[PDB]
Amino acid sequence: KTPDDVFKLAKDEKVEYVDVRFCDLPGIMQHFTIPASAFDKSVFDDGLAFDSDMLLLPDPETARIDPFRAAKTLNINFFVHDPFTLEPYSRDPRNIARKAENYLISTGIADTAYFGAEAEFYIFDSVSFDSRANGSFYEVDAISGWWNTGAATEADGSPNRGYKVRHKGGYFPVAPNDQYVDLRDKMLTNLINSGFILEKGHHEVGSGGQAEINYQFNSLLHAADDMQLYKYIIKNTAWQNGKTVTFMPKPLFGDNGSGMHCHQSLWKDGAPLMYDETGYAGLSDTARHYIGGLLHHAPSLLAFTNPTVNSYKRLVPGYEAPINLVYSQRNRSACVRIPITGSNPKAKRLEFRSPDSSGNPYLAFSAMLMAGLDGIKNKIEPQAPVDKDLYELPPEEAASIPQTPTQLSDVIDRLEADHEYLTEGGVFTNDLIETWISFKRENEIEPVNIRPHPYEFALYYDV
Amino acid sequence: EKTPDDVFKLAKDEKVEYVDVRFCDLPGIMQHFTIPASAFDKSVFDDGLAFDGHESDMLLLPDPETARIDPFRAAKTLNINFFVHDPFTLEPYSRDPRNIARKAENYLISTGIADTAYFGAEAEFYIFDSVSFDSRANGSFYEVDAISGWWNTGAATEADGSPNRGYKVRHKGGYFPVAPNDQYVDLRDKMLTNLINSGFILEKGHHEVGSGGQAEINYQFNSLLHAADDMQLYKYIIKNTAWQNGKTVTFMPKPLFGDNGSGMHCHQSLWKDGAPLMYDETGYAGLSDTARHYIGGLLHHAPSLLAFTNPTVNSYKRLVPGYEAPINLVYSQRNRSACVRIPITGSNPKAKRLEFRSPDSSGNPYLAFSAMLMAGLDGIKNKIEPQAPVDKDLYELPPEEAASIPQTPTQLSDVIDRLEADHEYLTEGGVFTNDLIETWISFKRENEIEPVNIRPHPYEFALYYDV
Amino acid sequence: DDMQLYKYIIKNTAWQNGKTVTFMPKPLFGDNGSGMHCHQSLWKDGAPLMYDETGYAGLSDTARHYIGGLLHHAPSLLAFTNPTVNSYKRLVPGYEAPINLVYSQRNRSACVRIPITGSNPKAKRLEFRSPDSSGNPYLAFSAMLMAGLDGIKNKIEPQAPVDKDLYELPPEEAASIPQTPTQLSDVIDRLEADHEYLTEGGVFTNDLIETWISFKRENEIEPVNIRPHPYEFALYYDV
Amino acid sequence: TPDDVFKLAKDEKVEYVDVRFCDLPGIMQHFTIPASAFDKSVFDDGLAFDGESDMLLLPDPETARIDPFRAAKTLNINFFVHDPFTLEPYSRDPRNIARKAENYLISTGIADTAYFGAEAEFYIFDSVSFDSRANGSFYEVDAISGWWNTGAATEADGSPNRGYKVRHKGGYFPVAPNDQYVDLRDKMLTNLINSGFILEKGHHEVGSGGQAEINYQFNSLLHAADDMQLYKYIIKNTAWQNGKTVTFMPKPLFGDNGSGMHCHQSLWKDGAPLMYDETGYAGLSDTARHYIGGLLHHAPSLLAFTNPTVNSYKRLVPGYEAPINLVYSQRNRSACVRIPITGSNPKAKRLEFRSPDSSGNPYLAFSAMLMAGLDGIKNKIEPQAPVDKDLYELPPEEAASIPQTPTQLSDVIDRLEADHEYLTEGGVFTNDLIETWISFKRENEIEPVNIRPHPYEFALYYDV
Ligand SMILES: O=c1nc2c(n3ccnc13)=Cc1c(-c3ccccc3)cccc1-2
Ligand SMILES: O=c1nc2c(n3ccnc13)=Cc1c(-c3ccccc3)cccc1-2
Ligand SMILES: O=c1nc2c(n3ccnc13)=Cc1c(-c3ccccc3)cccc1-2
Ligand SMILES: O=c1nc2c(n3ccnc13)=Cc1c(-c3ccccc3)cccc1-2
Repeated sequence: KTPDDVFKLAKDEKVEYVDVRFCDLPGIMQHFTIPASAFDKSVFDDGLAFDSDMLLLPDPETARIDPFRAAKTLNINFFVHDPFTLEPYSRDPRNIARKAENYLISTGIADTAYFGAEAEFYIFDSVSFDSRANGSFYEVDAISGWWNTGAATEADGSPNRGYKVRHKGGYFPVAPNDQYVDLRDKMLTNLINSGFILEKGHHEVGSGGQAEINYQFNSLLHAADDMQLYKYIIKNTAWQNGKTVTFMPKPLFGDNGSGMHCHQSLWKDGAPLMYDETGYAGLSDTARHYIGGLLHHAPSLLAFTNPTVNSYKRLVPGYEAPINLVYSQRNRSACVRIPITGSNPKAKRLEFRSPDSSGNPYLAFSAMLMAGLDGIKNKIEPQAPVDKDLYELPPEEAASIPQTPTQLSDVIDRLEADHEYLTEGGVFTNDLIETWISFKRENEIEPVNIRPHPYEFALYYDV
Repeated sequence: EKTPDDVFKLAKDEKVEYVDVRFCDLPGIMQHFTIPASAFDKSVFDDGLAFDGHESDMLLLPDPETARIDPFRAAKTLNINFFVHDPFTLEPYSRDPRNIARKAENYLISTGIADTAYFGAEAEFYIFDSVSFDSRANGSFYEVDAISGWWNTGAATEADGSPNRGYKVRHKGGYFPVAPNDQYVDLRDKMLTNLINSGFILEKGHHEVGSGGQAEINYQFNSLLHAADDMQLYKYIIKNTAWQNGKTVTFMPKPLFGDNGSGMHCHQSLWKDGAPLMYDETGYAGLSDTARHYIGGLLHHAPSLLAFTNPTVNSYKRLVPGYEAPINLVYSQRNRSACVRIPITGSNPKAKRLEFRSPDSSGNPYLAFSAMLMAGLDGIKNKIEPQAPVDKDLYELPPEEAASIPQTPTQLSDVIDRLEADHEYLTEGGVFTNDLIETWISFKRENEIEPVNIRPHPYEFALYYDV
Repeated sequence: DDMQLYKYIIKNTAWQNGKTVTFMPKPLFGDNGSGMHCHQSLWKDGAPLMYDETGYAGLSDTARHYIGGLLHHAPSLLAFTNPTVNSYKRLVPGYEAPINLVYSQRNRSACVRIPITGSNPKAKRLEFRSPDSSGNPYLAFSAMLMAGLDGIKNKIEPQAPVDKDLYELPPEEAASIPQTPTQLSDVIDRLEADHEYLTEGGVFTNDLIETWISFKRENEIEPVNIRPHPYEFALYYDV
Repeated sequence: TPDDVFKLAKDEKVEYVDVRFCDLPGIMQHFTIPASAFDKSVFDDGLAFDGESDMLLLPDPETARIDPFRAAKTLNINFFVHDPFTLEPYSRDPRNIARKAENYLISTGIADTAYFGAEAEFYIFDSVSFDSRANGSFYEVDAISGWWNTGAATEADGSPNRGYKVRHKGGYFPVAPNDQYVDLRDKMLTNLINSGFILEKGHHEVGSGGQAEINYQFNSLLHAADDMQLYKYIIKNTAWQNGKTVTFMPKPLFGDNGSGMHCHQSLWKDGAPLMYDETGYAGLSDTARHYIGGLLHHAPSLLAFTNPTVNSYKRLVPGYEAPINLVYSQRNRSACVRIPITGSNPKAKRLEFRSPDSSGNPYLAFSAMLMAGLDGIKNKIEPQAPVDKDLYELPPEEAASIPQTPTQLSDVIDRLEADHEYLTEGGVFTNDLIETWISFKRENEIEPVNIRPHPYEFALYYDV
């Protein structure tokens, strides 16, 4: 969306520093700042050096004004390139994504992939945690937390006023029960100001400590950029107002997980490919195959989709979790749900409900698109839909319903075995997958695995 | 009433940035989500909004009447109450309290007895500074406190370190003393302002009254459904006025032991082709043939009716045999211990109504109001005659001459059984479904009656540890 | 007398070693209750009256009728047996507590369970499992025996014994088993209704029983009822 | 002999007798009866109780011990659970399972006695506290001697920090004052010798910082298991009585030693050892070889009984080289099975299974091991080549062919759920018992730990 446009923004707004941003492999953004003067034409054509060593080239589409910086700052995202060969670095997620958009163009099946994500998050007043030789602990807190019901007085001394208990009847009570109304307002304002579009099905929902704002869809790469931006604005708006946000799958035990339902659809020559009045749920064979690709590769898809150890405290056989490998229109417990849109072809999409916000959105959306394209290119048929509720059906008839693996170590094992569908088009390279597998095993899987669980003592000190 | 167009005017004049989509849960706690102002166009009134809570997905349709500017949100927010429909069939959801009241108001018309049922409810509440409580395996506790609480006469300093300045104790004489005994004057006025600015009408028999921690403000009547809408708004505004002044409110039936209960009195009337039915000098008190038959209906149905008018386990710490609590099934002109009570309307035709004295605010105003009107109508159908009025005292009149004055049931688990055993007048017209009531019977049993029943009371320790 | 003694000795041994004991039927929520399992037999001329091999579970025709008397008068018998408000926090439908008005040799869930004693005529007895130590052992034993006798005199035949599992037996097939009342106020109302098996022979007097009722109502039932439960705040402060 | 015990009860002026018996996962249960009530009729008729409904309890005279901790003079005896009507050993009493194993061992004519000796490590702390709430979870153990306390200004009781704490380079078993628990361990050893444990040549009290171990003489399978139970009871209580608190949990300390139970085994017939053969390896007959063959073959499921806790697998990890390598050796501490150097003496010859931990039920652990051992003989299962070189330092493609034990309790439970015939042979283990054990572990241990966030997850992921 034109270098010259970004230069207009720089002037109208009177920008004085530019925040160069880029994405580390496990998916936390990185930044440094240059003065506005040092940002010009030559930045877009040549790039910027930085440190091993990297050449950074900017994406004109991702330019945003920073609501939080005291100086007037414009943030832009960049693709990492190798300074010698000038060629897109292999393990830059923004590139893994860009190659995925381009692969989709070469197949000639469709030209654009539209992603839309619904990312939930927790708001807390404080968190502390710590692992030692002889002990370990964590504790999150918040004023409105139902476990603070018999509190003498609050954190800051002020009297305990009640209105905390997660009650019965609904999930989204009005104030004073809704104790973070004004915070979510600020967030939504900051999102609307930072150019997020909010139309029909888009809203701010708030269930006590947990909240969700959804915005309009976007093209795969830019959907992911939006997703990193959303997180950034949500986190910092809480930060700037004395709170602390976490997107982690399962911070509260015996309460709700924080999911990310991803809506995907394919378009070509300016028309939707997912609609067909005649087929089930109004789904065309292209869509049905795509779903079949997702359900076939789910076991290895979850490696990027739900890539933390914490992820599998949410995806656990119990809560009616999106772990059942079928598609549906009803079932919440099914992996792929289809949103009831109607006779409108433009809205017809499919919602993959397993993912969580803990992943790298660039690799996640890509991994999904790759799995779906595999479904299309191999005409895979998904096992028939399941519309009547799953909790009420014979134990044997419902034993034909396969499950997602329930551990990080497993999905990582599975990614290791079958990852062929990801190597297509030079998107995920066999190198990068080795790295993703090693990275998780060495830095997550096993360092968690060697540390005794607090609850283990409950069970076993007495033995 | 006001059309959709006025709502897009209000929003625009006020410079609303967000619109609050409110709908009611089954027990009667408002639910909401927020959408930007720009996303609130005319298609909202025609096509509706989607969201998801057997049911899964749901279509929500706005009520142009209930649009109000939130005084409390920092962002400029307009609130509108919605009806729940079937996304596919456009059919009202049989379990949506506002729908239920809608059905009630239509049914009334489908009988031709009248066209409009009016309600207006004086609802009482408590203001506290603090509340804490908690249930564990090896014990329980609760404690409300407030600065003006009489149990705090001996305090050395107040909570904020400030000296104790007296003027607390509940006295003998009257219930509504002036400052400084009335410590909650500025807060109550603030509440009043907020209700006035949020559009409530205060006129004749309408007042703000302050009895210690307990307080009450009564506002103008409204048609059954919109009366209940008003009822919600009223709680919201009190609650949130308190909250933003660092206090805490509660509408529960009995927060304090050995002290007053919080009670919601519902005045009913009926109207047709612009005129009131209830009036007629030639009969008792001013009551017409229909008015009396109505009253009969309330009285014959009370044991099941209470299941909606007096829902909570806490509802029956107010309604106790002794306190002169409205448990007696007769109508009256003088008795505060009587279920129905005809107010001194000074025989002008329009003001003739009847006040039900039993229900508390701890309910679902939609269902309550609806089920009340349902009882009153069945009473009109079978021309049901209510036992003779009682104008002489109940506290003092021969013990075996007034023995056959019947009593409402005094437990929750009791009244629910009456409901599970007789619910026809409610299902008449499909106003209440049988499916709805079955769940509300089950609610209630699982979620209220049973978990209370299985927890030891602290006082059981006073009684029994030593045994 | 032994029972009062036991209690006293238990309480005081603890008290003397810096602790504190309680026989209240349910002191901990979501944990076990303290019950009193009562074994009964009748004897004549130094020889037991309860044994018979050709009858069910080794019972005599005396023993069976006796049982019928307990189960028919249980709704009233509990007013002495389980005479406190706190008793019904133990005898609530849920924990599968001994509430089902049937007799067994298997069930932990029935009021009367016959102790497996095999072929010894002396050792055959009946264990009435509902009572708690919160009552008066004098009045409680008394009323058990009194109800047991009205069963022999009138020859009450108790419905079929159930060895089969009370936790899993078809929802409408076992919907034909009477429960005890689940509230003190109930068993009191039901003692006021029928208490004839008690005043037979002038053992319990109509007066005594009338005091007991007024004692339980005005000193226990009513003062608990008018006092708000902490869990009510958990339920309703928000309304 | 029954009569020994009555004279024991008499001589020691015993006033109470402790009726003991083993629950399913492995903690002993008890009720006390007066000494007056304990007579000839106990050993003949039995004793009645309930846990299913009513059960009969029959005493094992061998297990009779004076209780050194109870102030009232008390005698502890273990019992076997029987059905009151049929007089049938109960299908589920671990002590019966051990008994029944010992008999099946005779029924095959393979050997008549199965000898088990156990070296069970333990930890001594001054305090433990923990809990798991909705918004939080924690644990902490502490010991004044602990190397994390080097910088403490004062101790718990206020007296000054005197040093001599930190795990130091070169030595695992230092002398005092580094050995801060010398007088406690002594009391422990005294209490065992007093309680009828036998200590001889290879038997010794060792003490590694806060971890400690005391071996005692072998016994026949059932009694070995009884001893193990007893050994735990005395260790635990000896500390308890001295204001300390002990744990047999496999892995209480992150970044430190795990506690293991090494299980020495051998078989005998007609009073002749079956394990020796001067024709190698390590002087091992084919009986001994096939036994090992079975151990190593069934190890993937055997661990659901030898290492049956979620904690067990924080010790058994591909880390410090914990005994997870499916080979037998003479050198590697990282081998599952190892043969102790006995040299020429044919009676000392045995095989040491090194994976097990004391978080177990020894009756089941020991039975499961022997059952696996016999299937090894009956099927002449041949175990893969004995590794005598280093496991941590060898060509990666020649060490890739070395199989590993499963790394997680969830797995071994499943592996047990797949093949477990070798256990059900002769009716030692019933399919009924094994099933309960699976449901038990899955629903009570595997599933509850799983759904509870780990504190280090907040370290990794709060910032995601
Ligand atoms: O006009 C459009 N309308 C829609 C759209 N789209 C992509 C390109 N042009 C359009 C995409 C779209 C979705 C959608 C599709 C996939 C993922 C998320 C949202 C839902 C409702 C309506 C639309
Ligand atoms: O002019 C009126 N004046 C009154 C009225 N009403 C309904 C329609 N028009 C009127 C209704 C009304 C009540 C009333 C009726 C029912 C419930 C509560 C108040 C009391 C006093 C005065 C009025
Ligand atoms: O030898 C006797 N053995 C018993 C007995 N009894 C009464 C008079 N003589 C005897 C009474 C008795 C009971 C028993 C009977 C009723 C209530 C409680 C215990 C239980 C077991 C054994 C006996
Ligand atoms: O004389 C013996 N010497 C020994 C023995 N044993 C059992 C029966 N008789 C003997 C068993 C034994 C072991 C041994 C065997 C298995 C497990 C632990 C120790 C070690 C050294 C010496 C012996």
